[PDB]
Amino acid sequence: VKTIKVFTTVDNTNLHTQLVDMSMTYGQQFGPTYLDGADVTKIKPHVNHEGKTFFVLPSDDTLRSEAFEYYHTLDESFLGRYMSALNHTKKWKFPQVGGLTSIKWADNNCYLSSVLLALQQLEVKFNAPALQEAYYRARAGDAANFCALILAYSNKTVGELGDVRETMTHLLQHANLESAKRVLNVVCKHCGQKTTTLTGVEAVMYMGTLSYDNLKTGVSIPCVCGRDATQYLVQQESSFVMMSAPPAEYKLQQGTFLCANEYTGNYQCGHYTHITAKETLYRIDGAHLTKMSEYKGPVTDVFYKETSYTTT
Ligand SMILES: [Zn+2]
Repeated sequence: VKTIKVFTTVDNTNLHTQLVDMSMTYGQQFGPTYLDGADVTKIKPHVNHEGKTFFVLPSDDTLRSEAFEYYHTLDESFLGRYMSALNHTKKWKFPQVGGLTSIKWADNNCYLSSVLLALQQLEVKFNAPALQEAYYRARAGDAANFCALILAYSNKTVGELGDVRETMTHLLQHANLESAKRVLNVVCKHCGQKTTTLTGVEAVMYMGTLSYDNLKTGVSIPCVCGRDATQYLVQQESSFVMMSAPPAEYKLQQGTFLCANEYTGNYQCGHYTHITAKETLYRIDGAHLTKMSEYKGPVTDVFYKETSYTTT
């Protein structure tokens, strides 16, 4: 009975020493097993695997609690879906475009590089160590893990088309937004004044208009009385906000926003590209950069810098 010593893990931090029988496959001893993203379930150990670290599924109490602590998901197929995505994203290219980590086009991933590009420009911290650690590696240029996690957390697979806003919604559920607050003043002609306070993801996102200012000037609201009142922004406490709408012609001017996403083509199969604002306007389209004086185009999401906003 020849054996070699390896480590199993669900989080790449807690390592569990194992003696593996070289007579049997990894799958017979650990269940489904992965090495650096590749499925090694069907193969028997090699000599050179001595001391390597293998991902396995959470199959006992210790692994399940380490997996929850690391991923904060309570979906049991998560790690397998993560690994299956990572088998692809590890073969993607993450070039520096405009000082940011982008993604070379592959597997219909253009919506994902827009997500990735936007997140590097926001001041955001993630509640799940898996996301926080991969986020750090992504901004340094090794974003394969971060992309695969974004897919797994969004219940999307490699090669599916996607929506930036829907993707950001899932990610920000694992962001630390407990201090994020949005105060909306609502008053009907009939029932008087009321203060709605949004927190968390709903404090930083809005669907319906691309303009942060249109939230200050007023949005129409249903009321339990029966009439239509008006609410608007009296207080915002967050490091950013994200304004979204169906694709509409929008002017983007330097100094007035943080970054944005353009969407061209059909709803069934379109093309996202990232617009950011530095010394001039940048368009980041996968690995391709274009600088521009002005911009007017089909925009679906605009991000704005924020800190503390009050009308007291
Ligand atoms: Zn009313």
